[PDB]
Amino acid sequence: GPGIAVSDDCVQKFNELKLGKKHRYVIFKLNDDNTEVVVEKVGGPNATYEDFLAQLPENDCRYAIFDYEFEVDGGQRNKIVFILWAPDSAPIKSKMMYASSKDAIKKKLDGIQVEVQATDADEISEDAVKERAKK
Ligand code: NI
Ligand code: NI
Repeated sequence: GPGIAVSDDCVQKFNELKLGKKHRYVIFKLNDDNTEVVVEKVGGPNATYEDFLAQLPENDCRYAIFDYEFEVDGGQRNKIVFILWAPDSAPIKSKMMYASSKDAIKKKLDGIQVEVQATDADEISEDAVKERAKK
């Protein structure tokens, strides 16, 4: 089938994060008709990882970009982390729709450095993402 559309807002907000460090994170979702990827929520420049986690639905999928900052250790390194949040409680149709569209949204974001697929509270936890991003 045709590739899903990706709103220009997705790229616009991603570049604000990647370039301006204006937003700590961006959460994207498939619109109601599953015809376009759109921005749902953005975090402030200083939002925390726990702030981000509190935005994730327990029973639906999301895409997200998190500008992950590691602990200071000879300077402060960061990693642009792309996350597919696919909780097991999500309906199978949702899980399959977000799987099908993942490439499309990734292809539109210039500068992803790390990719995480998380399905439960442990795989989305900061410790798990940190280790995957350190890596
Ligand atoms: Ni196709
Ligand atoms: Ni903004």
